[PDB]
Amino acid sequence: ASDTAVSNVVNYSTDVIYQIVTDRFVDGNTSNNPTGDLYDPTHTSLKKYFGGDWQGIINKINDGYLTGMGVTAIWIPQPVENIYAVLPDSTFGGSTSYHGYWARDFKRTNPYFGSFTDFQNLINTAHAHNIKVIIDFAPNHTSPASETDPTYAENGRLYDNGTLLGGYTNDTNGYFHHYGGTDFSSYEDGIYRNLFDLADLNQQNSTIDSYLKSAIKVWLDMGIDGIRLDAVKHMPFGWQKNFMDSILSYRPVFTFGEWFLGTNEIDVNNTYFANESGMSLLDFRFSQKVRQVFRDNTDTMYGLDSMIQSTASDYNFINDMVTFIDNHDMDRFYNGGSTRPVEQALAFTLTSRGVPAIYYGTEQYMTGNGDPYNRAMMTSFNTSTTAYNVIKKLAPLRKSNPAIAYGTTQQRWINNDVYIYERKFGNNVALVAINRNLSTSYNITGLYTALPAGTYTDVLGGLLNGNSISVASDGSVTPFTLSAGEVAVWQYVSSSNSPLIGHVGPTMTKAGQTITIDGRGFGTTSGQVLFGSTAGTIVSWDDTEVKVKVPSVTPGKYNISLKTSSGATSNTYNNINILTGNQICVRFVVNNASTVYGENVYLTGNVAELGNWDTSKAIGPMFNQVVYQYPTWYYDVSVPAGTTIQFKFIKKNGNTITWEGGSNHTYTVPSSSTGTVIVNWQQ
Ligand SMILES: OC[C@H]1O[C@H](O[C@H]2[C@H](O)[C@@H](O)[C@@H](O)O[C@@H]2CO)[C@H](O)[C@@H](O)[C@@H]1O
Ligand SMILES: [Ca+2]
Ligand SMILES: [Ca+2]
Ligand SMILES: [Cl-]
Repeated sequence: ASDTAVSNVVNYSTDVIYQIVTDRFVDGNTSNNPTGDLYDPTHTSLKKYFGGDWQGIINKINDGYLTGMGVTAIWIPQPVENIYAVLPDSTFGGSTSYHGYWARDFKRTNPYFGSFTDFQNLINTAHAHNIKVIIDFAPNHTSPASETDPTYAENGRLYDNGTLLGGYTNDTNGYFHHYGGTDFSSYEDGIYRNLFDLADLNQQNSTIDSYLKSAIKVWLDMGIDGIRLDAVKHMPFGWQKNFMDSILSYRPVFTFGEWFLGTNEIDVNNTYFANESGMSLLDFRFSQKVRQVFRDNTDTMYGLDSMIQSTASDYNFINDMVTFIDNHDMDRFYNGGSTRPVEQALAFTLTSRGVPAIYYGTEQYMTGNGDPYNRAMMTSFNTSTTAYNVIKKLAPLRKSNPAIAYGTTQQRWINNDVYIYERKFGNNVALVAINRNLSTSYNITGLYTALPAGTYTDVLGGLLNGNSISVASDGSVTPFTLSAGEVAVWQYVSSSNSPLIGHVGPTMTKAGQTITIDGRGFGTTSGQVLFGSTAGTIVSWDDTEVKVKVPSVTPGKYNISLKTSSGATSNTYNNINILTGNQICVRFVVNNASTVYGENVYLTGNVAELGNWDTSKAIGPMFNQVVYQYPTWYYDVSVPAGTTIQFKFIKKNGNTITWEGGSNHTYTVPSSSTGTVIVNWQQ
């Protein structure tokens, strides 16, 4: 199988995701609809179940609507059993779990979407049509609850395949956090306090950790191809790294977290998470900038290019960034007026780096500002819209042109309104020109490109007013007019390739596990794959994909390279993390650690998971407000099972590091369950 095959579930860079809100798409079976106040057959009361289901999605796969658009993956809401209560709502009458994010049992289906057999039908129908299936999964919480009013909603009650574990009130088992609600003011505040009124799960509780691991395996065994993890800024990094290892050790799939960022928001924790968790991220930096530039007129093409360069610098795995222009929590991209801006934002996303996701109905110019107005019933299946055909023409290029799936991005021409950028992967090239100005054209002189000499036609065939260009041997492009609102795409795909790695997945692995290396020019005869300088054991070898067993190198990060059977060496794909063993989430606690203003406590120790005594990569700054209070500090950390670790705490600020004195602390990590280790600061 090639890199582009539907069965390659650790690489989505050649795919285009269509994000479906199941309840609001197609009602394929009326008999599974809720009855009573849960259900609105008129599709007008925007927080009720409208009846959209998995059979409905199946229908739109079988009848060619999605495939005719070039969709190759779908992302659906959390498939698990949700609460049945209808919550009072002063605007909408009642509020329901139609959206899937209010779980009551992570091991069973939402019967309104379908049974496990319906889910199986969806997976199988999608695969028969070369469509991958991603599920939303929301382990941060169950459902809306009030501790003082257990009659509200279902009091966050959680079941384990029908067996009640407990609820938010009288939580004697400590399955939930009881620290009030978050105000988003700090990382710590957002993790240990409730998101809104949602009953916050205590993943550090061994029963809950084990439960969530078991639950995701139910869905992996149903044949899912990917996971969108909800609210990842609201759970501990350490717990999620531990959770990811459980998934990747069982059957690896592409996983991407939702870490919400606002316009212009900077968050170093978001960077760290993308680089270290073992999962990818929804690209809110990309999305928010695209909205500023094309929708809301608050930045220029210079800002767009600055985002492209900054994200590339910050994120180790830029080809894994899941890009989008809107979603079910944002104002619909189309907002009235010309449809050209949304068409341009689509074209930009579809030809840019990462993994494009398109919110259902974008191709039908659906409008709606704010939740739930942005979640109306799918309006139309008209296949003649300009936007539908923009997607139809551009989506397949991620499969046919490796520059688009894997390539670097270089600015070739820029002003306030014009961005001409180049995607390049070896001798494969795509050149894209966009003029956002709807009234003014620009004269394009001094343009250069890596496209070979010749004349290139617009891949869009003039759909967005594009036209042909001529390129000379020195790369100079003959002057041309970029008309108002124009988008044009020009490309070259080489007939042969030197070995080039475009993707490695998963990025967090360990000895004996298998990783997938995708690209071009590997040849058909087996060669060598190197982890640094150490060879792995080849599982399978093809020109676009090599699978390899991870060798027993010292745990840490490794740069992957490939050598063909004739001895040609590829580029390196950096920062693949090799863990020490299967992971466990351990809460580290240190007492009596006094600090000065601006100084914080960090954890360091003698395994890769603790940075191997590297103080510049010590774990922290640690927390000291919610679970324990200063001068006690704490942090939840993913560490290798059954391993005897040595560790110390350090204090650092902006100049100078203070270590604990005395001998190292030592602790043997549990074999399977979560653990807590508590020590006193040693002078
Ligand atoms: O000619 C090489 C030059 O091309 C581009 O510069 C553009 C510039 O972006 C436009 O704003 C305008 O000034 O025309 C220039 C070409 O004459 C690239 O942006 C630049 O890096 C490159 O050196
Ligand atoms: Ca239905
Ligand atoms: Ca939480
Ligand atoms: Cl940015």
